[PDB]
Amino acid sequence: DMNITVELTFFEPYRLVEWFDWDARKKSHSAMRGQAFAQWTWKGKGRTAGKSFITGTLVRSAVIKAVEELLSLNNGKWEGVPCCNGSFQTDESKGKKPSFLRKRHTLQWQANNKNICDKEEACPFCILLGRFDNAGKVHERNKDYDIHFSNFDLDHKQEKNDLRLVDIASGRILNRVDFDTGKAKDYFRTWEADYETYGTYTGRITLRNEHAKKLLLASLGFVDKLCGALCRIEVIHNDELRKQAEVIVEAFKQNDKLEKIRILADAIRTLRLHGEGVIEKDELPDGKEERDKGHHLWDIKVQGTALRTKLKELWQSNKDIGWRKFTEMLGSNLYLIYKKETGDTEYYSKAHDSEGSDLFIPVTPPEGIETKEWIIVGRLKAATPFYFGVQQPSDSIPGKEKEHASFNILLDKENRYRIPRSALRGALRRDLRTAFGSGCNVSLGGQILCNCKVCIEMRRITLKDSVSDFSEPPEIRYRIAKNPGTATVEDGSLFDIEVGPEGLTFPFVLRYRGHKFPEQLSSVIRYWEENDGKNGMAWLGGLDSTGKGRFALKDIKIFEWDLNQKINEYIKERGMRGKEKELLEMGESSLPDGLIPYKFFEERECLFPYKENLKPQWSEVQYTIEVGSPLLTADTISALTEPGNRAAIAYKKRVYNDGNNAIEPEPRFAVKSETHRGIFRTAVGRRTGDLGKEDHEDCTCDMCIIFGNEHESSKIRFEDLELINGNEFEKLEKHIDHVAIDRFTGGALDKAKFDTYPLAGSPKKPLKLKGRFWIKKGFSGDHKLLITTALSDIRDGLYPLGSKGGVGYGWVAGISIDDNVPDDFKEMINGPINNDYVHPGHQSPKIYYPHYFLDSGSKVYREKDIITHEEFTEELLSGKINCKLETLTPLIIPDTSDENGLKLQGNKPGHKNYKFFNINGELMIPGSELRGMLRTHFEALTKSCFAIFGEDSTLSKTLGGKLDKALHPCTGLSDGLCPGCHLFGTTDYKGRVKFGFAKYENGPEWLITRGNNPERSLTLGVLESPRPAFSIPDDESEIPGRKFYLHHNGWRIIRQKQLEIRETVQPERNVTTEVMDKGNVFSFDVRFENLREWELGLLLQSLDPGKNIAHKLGKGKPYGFGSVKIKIDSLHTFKINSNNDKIKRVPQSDIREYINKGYQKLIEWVLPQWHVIPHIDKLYKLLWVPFLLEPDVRYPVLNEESKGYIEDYTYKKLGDKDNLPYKTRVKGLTTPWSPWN
RNA sequence: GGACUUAAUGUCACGGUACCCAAUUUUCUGCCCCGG
RNA sequence: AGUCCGGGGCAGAAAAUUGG
Ligand SMILES: [Zn+2]
Ligand SMILES: [Zn+2]
Ligand SMILES: [Zn+2]
Ligand SMILES: [Zn+2]
Repeated sequence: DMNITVELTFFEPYRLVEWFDWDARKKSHSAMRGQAFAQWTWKGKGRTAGKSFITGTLVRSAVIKAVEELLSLNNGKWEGVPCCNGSFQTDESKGKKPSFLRKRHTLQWQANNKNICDKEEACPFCILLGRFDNAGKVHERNKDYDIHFSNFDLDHKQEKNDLRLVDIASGRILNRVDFDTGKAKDYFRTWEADYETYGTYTGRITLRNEHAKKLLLASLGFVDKLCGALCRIEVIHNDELRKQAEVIVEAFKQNDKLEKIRILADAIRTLRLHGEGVIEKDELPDGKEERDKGHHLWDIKVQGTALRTKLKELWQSNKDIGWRKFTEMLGSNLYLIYKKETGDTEYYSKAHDSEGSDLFIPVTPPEGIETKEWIIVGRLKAATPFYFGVQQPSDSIPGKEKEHASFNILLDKENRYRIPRSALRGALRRDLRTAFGSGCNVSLGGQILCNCKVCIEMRRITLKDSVSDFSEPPEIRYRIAKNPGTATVEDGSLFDIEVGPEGLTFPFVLRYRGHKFPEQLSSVIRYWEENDGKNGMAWLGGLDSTGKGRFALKDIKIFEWDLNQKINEYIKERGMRGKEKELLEMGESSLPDGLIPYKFFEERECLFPYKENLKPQWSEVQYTIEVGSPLLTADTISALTEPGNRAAIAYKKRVYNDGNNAIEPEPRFAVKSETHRGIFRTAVGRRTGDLGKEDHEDCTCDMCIIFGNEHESSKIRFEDLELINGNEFEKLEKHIDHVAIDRFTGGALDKAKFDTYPLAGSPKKPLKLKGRFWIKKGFSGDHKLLITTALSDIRDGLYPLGSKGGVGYGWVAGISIDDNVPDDFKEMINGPINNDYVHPGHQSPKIYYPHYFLDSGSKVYREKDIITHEEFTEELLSGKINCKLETLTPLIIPDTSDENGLKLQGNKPGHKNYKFFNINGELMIPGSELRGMLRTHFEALTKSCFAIFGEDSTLSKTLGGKLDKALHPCTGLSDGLCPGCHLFGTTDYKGRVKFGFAKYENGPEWLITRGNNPERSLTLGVLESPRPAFSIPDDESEIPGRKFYLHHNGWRIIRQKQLEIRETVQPERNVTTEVMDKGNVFSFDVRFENLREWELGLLLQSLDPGKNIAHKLGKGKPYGFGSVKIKIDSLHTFKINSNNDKIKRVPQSDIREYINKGYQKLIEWVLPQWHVIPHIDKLYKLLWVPFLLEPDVRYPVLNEESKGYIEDYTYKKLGDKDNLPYKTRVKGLTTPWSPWN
């Protein structure tokens, strides 16, 4: 008669499955999969929006479980009303079994038989079961049930609008992972809903009988499991943005930037990290300061207006959907615009086909025992960034079946990071399995309960979903798949990961309902705890091998309730299900009645199972690296934002303050753990020689076990490499510019200036890089010594951290070990040569021209069979070459980052004030300078090709067509490759030789130039861009060759006529800087790996040409500035085999049996005689230094200079076709020291 | 409240981490000669 | 035939943004 209506208060994302029909359930095994979940209904025939509900039989079963447990904990004394065990058996005559069996450990008593119960004085348990009711199972046909559990429809939130399924349910994927491997054994769909809006259900229950109210109310207040989540029970633009993306893609298409229709989309999606003002306040980075072209991508005129203003207008017209939801949507639209033109297994196992035993299994607790419960709550901090997976992007489509980018992180409808309950439960399962030492892998579909070692405690433990107290867009980490064959990027190798920020805190609960608190839980809770040394090791989440998902549970507080005497207080309070947020900050003085904290908790070093199989599983050892060279991490995509106009910037992490909200304003510069892993993997592969094989799917070599494979999870996992020595520089970030000098004109290419922007760092003050790497307790002695050798290879600087190693960036120079108990791995870790070759150089030993051309004909040889960049080869040499860079003439190397370094701009506005290159206040030399000069020298010596050529040019058109089809630059790696690029390295192939940064640390610091008018500096004559029109004027003449300058003491003229060139003419249109003195001792290194024997000698004596020959460096090369010669200190060589652990150097007997092989090989294309070769003689003639006589070399003037031209030999008489025809002009620029007079 | 949507003497889906391999990267001197 | 002429033109193109 009297009716009860109750509400369902959900405090965790529940589940719901399409109901279909009972007869149609067996058709869809997902139906029996979701019989314990909620249900969904469809109104129309077009699968339109409907309504959701939970079956009344489900809440009936929940009530039955609640009464069974409550009566079992009460020992059958429910306020003096005994209850019988009850009947759970069917098939009395012909079956008629209920739609759901039990297959559960039913709890009963010893006897529990006060009297025989019939349908006259039935027990309250009988009434709740309704065994003696007046209704059957076939159909209702009336309200004849003693107790009725009707539908539980929605709350008031379900207005008559017929809410869409998308607004209430979201598609999701649930996984399962085996122990020994790490691959997803099986995945299946799920429809995890939300508890924010549609988190309440209302249902009506009827109880015709009277002697059942107290137990029913106690059960209703005791149930804590409903649809798969906690519950509290009480009694009561896609079209306009699509068109815009199409328009902008078409505009970029006619803008010839067909390939560039993706890099702007990447940066636009990156804009969600930044605020509205990143595109609204003023603009994206402006770009070139004075080129009158703007930024190479953002200041581009699209549909008339600039791209930095067209998108601003778009934002102004689309402010409705906010910043994040507009930026992400526009990025997805751009991805779709580009992509419009450019198997796994499931396992549900919910069926009765296995068997039909369904045997009753009584389980009676022992008499006199005390059963308690424990709630473990705290904060789950993440000391490392965390990534959580999700189904394919934009493929969720809830309610239907059969952005688009990256591996999206899991976010709720609130659009913030969240740890799914299932992931935390699985991590706990794995950790408890490790603590036990043995168990059974989870196999679904089992009709009988799995009596595993760890499965027993799973029935008695529960935990809830966790959501961030933080809502910001996540950064997008970049990963590449570099081929070990060529150490570069191949097709289909880049992808994106949307990791979160480190330091974020999460709520975390662990409620255990068992007889006694197990020691394994008490050990794993300290294993996760962040103690003084443990620091937490909860590897919860995804990409655990890479280094993401190492949570450290913190601030653990213990509470326990009573189920034997204080059950009714638990019934009243319901265990604070959903109130754990207040429980986090609820102090010791505000505890409710009972619920004393569990005071039997022990310390970390007190439990046996912790020290047996919990902590030994991981042995973290932290090592600090110092680097004496600038470091660059290639964050180019993020460089298309923030002021600076720089095409290459370092990668910066993002951390969250502990105890303080929001991100610190200063980002943490760091090296990605992904590169930390890649360098180690490449090193171990090259030492083992197993890189470059077919695959590692079924392989079991030295690589698959240590670093994982397609099947098994990696047994080594790393962490982010962060820089700790940050606040000790005040100039931590240093700008360095790079150019690609044309080999035909001696100047910059048409469009090749690739400016960079790396960190700072000096050999006397290095960047302290700190990190850690984890080892599991299964590596044998050989593998441990192998990993120590892996560290030792970094100790010798073989592998450069960061990018652009071939210049000298990020050269490690030693690793130190901390005192975090690393003792497991701590224990395991003559005269310089000088060539005597002398060149005569008797072209004019007793008027010249500064730059000469080197014609070498059309004879070109290229090596089709490229030498792979795989594991080190024993016979091919590899090592370092220490050298002394000796300065003869003043050396002029400007730090072009600061155009006002000399602070002379105030006296002369608009005058460039360059400063000498220096890193962290110490004298340095750009590695790229030596790289380029030595590459030019080697290529000209080998006369192979033109490394950099200025194609598509007009000279007095088609300058690239005049050059014959044999000297073209290094094309793809199929038709051939330049021998000069075979060693130095062309595109899509890493060069084996990595140049270094020189550290002088000796000699006079400055060229004082006593008596000079300029103060603590000097001036220099303004230089003009080359005009190759006069170089190759005649159409009949084909092309000149390489451009080489001459060596002379021409700096004396500049140092003498300084006032006549800096004050008389060009008051502002001039460049000035500081130069070096003579006799400056230097030291720089030239590393290499896997070099052929015959190329090593060429490299060595092209480094040191010999006596009376020096290399040209710095500006003012036509003016004679910067004549320097480098002499080898000692050529080293290391042995791959561990037998020869110590490194060796070649004998100092003039480096015997090395250069002669290359000298002999050159004739195909005892002391060496390089003047017996037509082109080497000319090459060495141009580099001859006739000052260690004094020839004078200078540019002539057209008609009359401002101060000079003492007199003939001007640009008219020489330029006239009669007095000096152009036919002999090329001859005069090719023959060294021609007699122009 | 009937009506979309359940049977009732019996659901461990707290019976399952979208978990796994793939180094944002190699290559490039901040260089300098005459032409409407 | 009739005097001035320049001292800044490059300031990144080119290679991958999907495969088991
Ligand atoms: Zn009874
Ligand atoms: Zn088990
Ligand atoms: Zn293998
Ligand atoms: Zn080449």
